Amino acid sequence: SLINTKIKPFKNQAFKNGEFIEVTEKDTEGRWSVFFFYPADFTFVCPTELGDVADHYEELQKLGVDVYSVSTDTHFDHKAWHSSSETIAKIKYAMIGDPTGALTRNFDNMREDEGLADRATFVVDPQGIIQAIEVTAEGIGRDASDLLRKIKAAQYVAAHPGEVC
Amino acid sequence: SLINTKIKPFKNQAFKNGEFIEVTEKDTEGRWSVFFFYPADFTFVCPTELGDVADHYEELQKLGVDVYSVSTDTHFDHKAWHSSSETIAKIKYAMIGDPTGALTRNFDNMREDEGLADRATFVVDPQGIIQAIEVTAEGIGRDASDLLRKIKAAQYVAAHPGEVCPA
Amino acid sequence: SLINTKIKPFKNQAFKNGEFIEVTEKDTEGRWSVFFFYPADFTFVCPTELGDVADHYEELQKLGVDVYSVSTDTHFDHKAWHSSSETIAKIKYAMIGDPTGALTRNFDNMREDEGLADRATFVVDPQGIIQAIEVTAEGIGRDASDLLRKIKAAQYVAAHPGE
Amino acid sequence: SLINTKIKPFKNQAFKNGEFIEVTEKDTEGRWSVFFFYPADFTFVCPTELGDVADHYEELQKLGVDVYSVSTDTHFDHKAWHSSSETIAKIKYAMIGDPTGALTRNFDNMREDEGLADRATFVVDPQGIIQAIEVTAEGIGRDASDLLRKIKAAQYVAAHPGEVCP
Amino acid sequence: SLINTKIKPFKNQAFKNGEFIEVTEKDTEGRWSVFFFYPADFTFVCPTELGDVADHYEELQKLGVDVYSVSTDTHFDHKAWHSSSETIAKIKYAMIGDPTGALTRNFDNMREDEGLADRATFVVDPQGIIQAIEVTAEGIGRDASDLLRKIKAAQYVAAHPGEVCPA
Amino acid sequence: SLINTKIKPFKNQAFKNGEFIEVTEKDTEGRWSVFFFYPADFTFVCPTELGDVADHYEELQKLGVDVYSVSTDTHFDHKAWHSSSETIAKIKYAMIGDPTGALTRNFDNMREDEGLADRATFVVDPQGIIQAIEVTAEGIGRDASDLLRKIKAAQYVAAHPGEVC
Amino acid sequence: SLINTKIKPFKNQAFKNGEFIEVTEKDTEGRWSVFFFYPADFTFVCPTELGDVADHYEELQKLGVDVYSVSTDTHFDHKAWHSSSETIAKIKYAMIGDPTGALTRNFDNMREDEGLADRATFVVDPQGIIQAIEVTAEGIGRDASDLLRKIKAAQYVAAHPGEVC
Amino acid sequence: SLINTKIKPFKNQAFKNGEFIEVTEKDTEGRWSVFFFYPADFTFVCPTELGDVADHYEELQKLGVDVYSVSTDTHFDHKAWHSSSETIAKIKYAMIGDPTGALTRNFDNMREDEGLADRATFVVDPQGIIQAIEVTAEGIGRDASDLLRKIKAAQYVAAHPGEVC
Amino acid sequence: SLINTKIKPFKNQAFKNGEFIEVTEKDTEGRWSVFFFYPADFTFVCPTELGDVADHYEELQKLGVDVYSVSTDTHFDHKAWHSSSETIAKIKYAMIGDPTGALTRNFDNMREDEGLADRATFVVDPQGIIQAIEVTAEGIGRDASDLLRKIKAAQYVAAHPGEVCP
Amino acid sequence: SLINTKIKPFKNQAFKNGEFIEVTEKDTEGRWSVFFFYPADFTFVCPTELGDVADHYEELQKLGVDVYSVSTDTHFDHKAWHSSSETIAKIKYAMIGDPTGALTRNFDNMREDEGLADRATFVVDPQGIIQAIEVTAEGIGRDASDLLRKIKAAQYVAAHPGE
Repeated sequence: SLINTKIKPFKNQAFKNGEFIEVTEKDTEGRWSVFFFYPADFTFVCPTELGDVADHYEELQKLGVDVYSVSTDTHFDHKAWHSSSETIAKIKYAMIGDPTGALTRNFDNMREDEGLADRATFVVDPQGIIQAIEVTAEGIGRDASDLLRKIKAAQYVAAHPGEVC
Repeated sequence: SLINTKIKPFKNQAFKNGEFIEVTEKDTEGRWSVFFFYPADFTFVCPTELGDVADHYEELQKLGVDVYSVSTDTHFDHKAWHSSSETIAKIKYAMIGDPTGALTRNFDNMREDEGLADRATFVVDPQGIIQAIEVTAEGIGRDASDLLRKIKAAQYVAAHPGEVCPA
Repeated sequence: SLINTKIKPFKNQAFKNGEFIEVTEKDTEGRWSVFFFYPADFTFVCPTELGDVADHYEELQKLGVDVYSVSTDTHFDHKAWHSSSETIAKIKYAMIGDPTGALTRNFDNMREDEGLADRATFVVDPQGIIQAIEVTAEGIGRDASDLLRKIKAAQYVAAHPGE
Repeated sequence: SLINTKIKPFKNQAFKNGEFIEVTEKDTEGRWSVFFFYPADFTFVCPTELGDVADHYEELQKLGVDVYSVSTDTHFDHKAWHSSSETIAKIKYAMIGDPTGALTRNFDNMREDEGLADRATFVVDPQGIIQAIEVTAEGIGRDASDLLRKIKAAQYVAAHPGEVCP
Repeated sequence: SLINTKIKPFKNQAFKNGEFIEVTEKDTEGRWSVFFFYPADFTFVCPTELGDVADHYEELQKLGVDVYSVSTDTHFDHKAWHSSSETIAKIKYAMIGDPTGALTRNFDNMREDEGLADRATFVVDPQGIIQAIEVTAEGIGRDASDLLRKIKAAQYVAAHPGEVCPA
Repeated sequence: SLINTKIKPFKNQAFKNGEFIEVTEKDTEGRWSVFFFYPADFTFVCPTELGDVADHYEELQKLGVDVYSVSTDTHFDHKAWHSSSETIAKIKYAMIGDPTGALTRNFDNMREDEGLADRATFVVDPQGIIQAIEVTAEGIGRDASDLLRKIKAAQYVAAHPGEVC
Repeated sequence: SLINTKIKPFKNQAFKNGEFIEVTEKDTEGRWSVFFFYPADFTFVCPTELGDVADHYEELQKLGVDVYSVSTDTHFDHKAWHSSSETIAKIKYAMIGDPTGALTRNFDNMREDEGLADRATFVVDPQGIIQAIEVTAEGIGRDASDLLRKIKAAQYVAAHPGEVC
Repeated sequence: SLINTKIKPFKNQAFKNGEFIEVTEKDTEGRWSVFFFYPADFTFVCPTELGDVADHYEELQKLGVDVYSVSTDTHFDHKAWHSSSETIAKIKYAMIGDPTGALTRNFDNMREDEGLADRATFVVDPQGIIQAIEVTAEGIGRDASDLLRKIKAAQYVAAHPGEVC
Repeated sequence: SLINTKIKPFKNQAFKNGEFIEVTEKDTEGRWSVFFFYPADFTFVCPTELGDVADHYEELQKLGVDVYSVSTDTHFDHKAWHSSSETIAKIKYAMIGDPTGALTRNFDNMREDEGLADRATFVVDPQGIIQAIEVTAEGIGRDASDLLRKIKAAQYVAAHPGEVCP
Repeated sequence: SLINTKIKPFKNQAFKNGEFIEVTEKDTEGRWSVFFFYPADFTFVCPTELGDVADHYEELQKLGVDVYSVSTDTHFDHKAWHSSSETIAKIKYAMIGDPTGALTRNFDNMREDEGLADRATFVVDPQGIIQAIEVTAEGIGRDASDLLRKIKAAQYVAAHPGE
């Protein structure tokens, strides 16, 4: 598994609050990060998962947790989806475009016969170590609350090593 | 990741309710399965992840879901752990022993430098397809409630394809 | 080089006049085909290259020529772009999505460090033979009228060998 | 593709306005270049494609654009063809001979079964980068006027980068 | 075989008299060692091979010989076994846990299709040299007396080279 | 290890009671066998180990156990050692000559830098499976009695599978 | 050396006084053939090597010998040269064009650096065997006469096998 | 073709009228050299190819040209033949023996099947460049005269670089 | 070694009593053979080694033993040497020429730096098996009489297998 | 082939006139050496080849020539054979044991399917160059007198180059 391994370098374009920015692993150093992968923009299914996370963004930003959603679509596709869907409109975190598939492959999360990323979520600590991984098939939603619980538990463990039980 | 792939064949010994049985993939066919991996028997750590799943074992069974916990310890170690801890005593589902690590590796869940499996839960459908994967570092904890919600969502989706919110 | 070579097999989803369909090389057998690749949907560059081919579409259908535009975006992105841009809404031909990049790599037309296809147009005959190729860097536009000319000429040649 | 790649070093003999010269990639550096390949000298083929580029040469020169025609024939063959054909005689640009096939292969444009180059045109910028490619089958025809439009467009873009759509 | 080669470096956790310690090759330097490998803790089999060695542990210690039993179970499993069986309770020497199987493999003693070590005893001298090797199938049994005789012969031979019967 | 593995084919010349015979794995099928390796004939150390075994030969033959001693010396060397040493003279079992080293390598028992076999003893059952292995450095003798005990225990286990304890 | 080996198959377009034809190894089968290679058409070098062969063409055709000139130029280039040079217009044999260079390479006669064949002459018997080779650097000429003497003697040995001395 | 390439280094024993010498590429440096190859000594074939070269030897030595005959026989074989054949005794140039076949192979002139060189003649300028090659099958002869004409013309181009037409 | 190995197929031209013949491994089958290699024909070297084998040829023939001398020289060179030397002229056995070096290499006896075979003698039995080998440096000398003793011994052993020591 | 090649380095134990010694190539440097290989100790074949070399031993020592017999048996087997056979007891030169077969393989003289060396003799000069080789199948004996002759001749040649 990738559990307990260090994320790999990357450099991608992203759409964040009306602006196009460049994101690299440098931007994640010293921070808690959530890499939220999904297959494709503009599909016919409502983006509730991406919306759930947007609903907890403020609380996540309070926890010092940056959020990066990722699909193999471009940041141009992301900008357009943001201004055409009420749910995606709520998104304030960075929406990374990964058309080369490199970020997705770094996380071993590519459906090679589709060129689309699987529904996986990765929690990465300040040293770049993956502490939690969640992957689900279509239809099985990822609960943003449970994600919050894990990130809080992970942050605790980092501050209280040796959770005596 | 292994999401959406078919589980690989396996043959392991296990301890289930005072008995030693053999478990293979044939045992999972036609059924929903949860494979619950943990690092080591007799560990000072809160056997909290194993007990909570034992608690919801009633519901799971109502839903036609079989449960298998797995560690690189042997079934003999499982039997002994079962009759030495009250928390582990509640377990009525099979406790698989994976000393060769083949089951753990089939699910790409081995901590190679420790010879112990990582804390991971897998949901497998009746056709052997992995529908949900969860892996966490020590101390983070897997919520058996969120698991139940996922299983029911997986079952719902298998019965009613295409009934998700329209954009 | 690809000139005078046969196109490779492919299977991709596309958006065509309101519907999602599957397109494969078998759909080109016995027909004249134009594969029009471009970089990305929704960019700030003038959608003029795609819209102009659309203007000449009815005429191309009259000559028995099918048109397929291709980008590494999905057919979902294409549908969205088609209903949000007026120039793209004019498109009645198939907009192929190539997220795996296989169709693009078949025509050796991928910018590997971007994951986007280069601006290239290919003219393919009924036997699957590429008779014309045009590739341009960004900012240099492809002329639909010149494409039309080359297509009519390709057809003449086919019907009147040597001259 | 070769699109957006830098041309490769080369050294060939060429016929240009009565004299024999030697062309290398050094001559193209810092200039806009058009490499116009064709199959063979002395062919029934309506030399209309080469003669038409000649018709735009004066304007091309005025824009800083050199032109080189290339065939796998020798520069000797080019001299001869240039004196026996009225269309070819209108040519004032260099006529490169590529009998080793090297130049043609650098541009991946050899018909390996015939030993002749395919009908292709390449626009190369001052830094050696290919900005436009065009290849056509026998009898289809390249439009010198469209070539001109492409060149102006490329020159325009080199000067005004990131020209968004108004 | 490994006869006459130097043991390889290793780092394992162990259980020794109610404590968890770390054992490495540095621990064996300058000492005589017996590495006693067995297949699995909590096994119904006569813990007879492990108890007899515990009995002669007194003499061995008189001779400056350290003892280490090893199985692919963890130290946690060893602790539990130690406080659940009277026979295993007699053990006062280190019980090494080898879940990664690296120690077992260093001594080329792994049953690969079981993930369990074979019944093997190794005698290692102060310089790390393997002087005696014994491996037996299940049911055959290793005699701790013959072991003692070998160790004393190995010690005698190290102190008095060349004093063997003349032909 | 070689424990629980099947012996490999071999074909060697041997010296047995005044005669030269050929031994192959065929001769071991259906029988219990002991392969007793030693480094070299005619050395200056008394062959007590080979003699101990000769002392128990009769009892071993009663148990249906064939004995084959082995060194990389020839059967010619063996014949000569037999008629020149009182201890080796007592030997009635076959003394295999292995100058090619093939039998010794089959049992992974060659000291490659010496061309001599190590002091190893292998107990093989009727199906050709190795059930016991004993290897010792020079000076540490192999006790023929303990060998008898193991062979008897191994023969028991074969007749009473599942030694309930 | 290719001396005494059999020519390799080939198919080339050629110009034979007025029209375009295709020459193959078949055209040579059961016939004496002379392959005359030269570097390039329309060259400032006096075609004395090509025209001098033409002169002996009548005598050659009588002996049952065909002539093929060969250069890496095309047959189109050949027709043009045959109409702009008196020396060349004298040619009645086939002028083979070899732009792929396969014919030249079949005879290992290519100046890989220039993509032009060297000045070489070959004599091939009816069975396709090369009986005489001649190569010269630009300047040293190839004797028309000598070529004839060679062919004559070559043909003698043809009917009268080795005439010992 | 080896035409226009530089000869390769070589060291061979040779017989030059009466004595044994060693020839090297050095002996050729700054000198016009002619390498005359033939299949074998003491052959039933009339040495008209070797003796006829001898005749023009005086004229050749005048032009500053050396002659080396070459066969895969040894120099010992050469001395013997030079004393049992009038035609051969006429030879005053060096008769190189090439039993290893390196000299012949340097000139790609070996009949690998017979281990004998082919009937070939080479002209090498002072800079070591081969200017003329000639190979013939047994029967077709090599013209002494022609060889001379070649050398003469070859030397003209030497001082008077390319004399355009 | 080559000792106890079967000779390899071969085909060479040889000079034998005035005529040119062709020898192949077929001729050695069912016979006892001696392959006597030497460096070169016409050498100052005292032809004493070859002449001495000649001296025993009559007896060798009487025992069913053919002899073949081999050098990398041609069979032509052998004819000549045979007529100009009184020692060589005493030879009635085949003189094989091995200019390709093949035969010599089959017996792994080529001095690769000289293109000449080393001074070696091989005794080959009716089944093609090499029973005796002898190689010596220049100037050491092979004894034809010892060769004879070896051959008789080999013939004796082929007839009386396993001749223990009385 | 090995003729005119230099012997390879080796290190082996031997029995020599009552003692066990170590022999290496360094012991041959600057001396004339005879390596006499044979199959096996204690066989039923007549020990005549070894005993005859022994008869010529004093003379060989007089010429500055060392003799080493070699078999794949150990030096222990050699000692035993030397004290049990009268023909072998005559041996005063070194009897090398080659159980690893390395010395034998150096001289490419091993019968791989038997693990015994072939009957071969090599004459080595002070510079380690093999000047003479003789190999024979079983039953065909090697003559010590002829060996002596070749050795004296090898020496002449060394002292009088060309003649």
